[PDB]
Amino acid sequence: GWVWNQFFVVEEYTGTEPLYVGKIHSDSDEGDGTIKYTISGEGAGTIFLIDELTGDIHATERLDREQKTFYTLRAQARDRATNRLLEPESEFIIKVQDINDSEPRFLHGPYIGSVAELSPTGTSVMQVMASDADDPTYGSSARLVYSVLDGEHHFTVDPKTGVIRTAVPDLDRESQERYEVVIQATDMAGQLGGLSGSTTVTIVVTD
Amino acid sequence: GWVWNQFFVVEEYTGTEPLYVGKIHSDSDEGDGTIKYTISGEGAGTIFLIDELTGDIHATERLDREQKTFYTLRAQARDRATNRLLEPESEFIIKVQDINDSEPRFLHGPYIGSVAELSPTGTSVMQVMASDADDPTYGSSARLVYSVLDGEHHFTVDPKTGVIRTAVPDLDRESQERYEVVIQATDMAGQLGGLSGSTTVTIVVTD
Ligand SMILES: [Ca+2]
Ligand SMILES: [Ca+2]
Ligand SMILES: [Ca+2]
Ligand SMILES: [Ca+2]
Ligand SMILES: [Ca+2]
Ligand SMILES: [Ca+2]
Repeated sequence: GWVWNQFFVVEEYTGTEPLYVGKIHSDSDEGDGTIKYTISGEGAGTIFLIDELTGDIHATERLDREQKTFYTLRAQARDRATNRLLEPESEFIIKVQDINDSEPRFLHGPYIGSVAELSPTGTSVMQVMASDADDPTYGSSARLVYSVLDGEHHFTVDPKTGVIRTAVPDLDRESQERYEVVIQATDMAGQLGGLSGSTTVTIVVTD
Repeated sequence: GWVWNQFFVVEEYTGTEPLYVGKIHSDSDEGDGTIKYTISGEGAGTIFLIDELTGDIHATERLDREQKTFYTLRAQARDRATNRLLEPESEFIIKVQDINDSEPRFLHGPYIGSVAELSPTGTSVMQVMASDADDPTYGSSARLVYSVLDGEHHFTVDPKTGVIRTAVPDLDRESQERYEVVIQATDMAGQLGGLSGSTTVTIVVTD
């Protein structure tokens, strides 16, 4: 069947006034105040507070999807005069939504490789893989694009794979044996506003 | 029973990235892509757009609660190869939540009242009622507070009922027969950041 028992909440909420999660409600509620809505479970009475009359739920402190992706709660509908149930206690999930708040990070450094001297232009040297803690299944918050600096005219980098390639063929080891190239990974598919990380890759020329 | 088939969307959203409304989903979804989620009804395919792969719904334009408070839609789950649905098309509502973006306005103004000369201090003259197009059932966005301007020491106004009253007992008609008093209604229960409107009330001293 269709899945409806859910609420969505943005993570890392910036406002002062509590964030509105939603509203649990019973189709028996005629709108007179005889029903008492109460919640329980993860974050109940701490993170999420409910208005026992209206059913409105609010988040009182910010949420982090990289820490916890969903909260499982239960909802009860009491009679305000007798505190007895008018609806079965029902599980409902609060899904916290991803935002691009995780920068790309090169976690496997120091990155060092080697390539033979006088190699052809386009020779695969090594590969670097940055990581992004955001949600890859929703939006480009974790879709990365690798690049070099504009003032780097010895090597290039594939944009989406991050494999380093030589940009010049006349690399004689005697003139200069060691190069330090910086690589940049940017999320949001490289569009402006995308977060970025960087690493220093040392590449050394062999015979 | 519990009402769950709903999504909540804040009105007057100004940002660039489309707003996330929610996600329709079938527990029959094995997560392989053989499912085609589609939307119909109010705002379907124009205001609200859906991702057929995941089911995520987005709002493509700013919403206005004072224009429309909720949108009634239908959700379908088709098979990607046969276009025969595996769940009955289910109605679901997108309720747009209120923000304090409507100023108080005196719509039955500007009218006129009377008070007998030499009346005691605190004599009820008349009542003024401002209106607020925001949601009165949620927040103080429509809870108003009436007030006078600084340096108005002839009449007062109750902050909650808005009934004007004499502030002085020495109202001699011969000395001054007519007063133009300004009344101001402010929402958010008067707290800073509350919107305001005003009207000019002519009060006249009688015998
Ligand atoms: Ca986070
Ligand atoms: Ca990111
Ligand atoms: Ca994130
Ligand atoms: Ca509006
Ligand atoms: Ca208002
Ligand atoms: Ca409003």
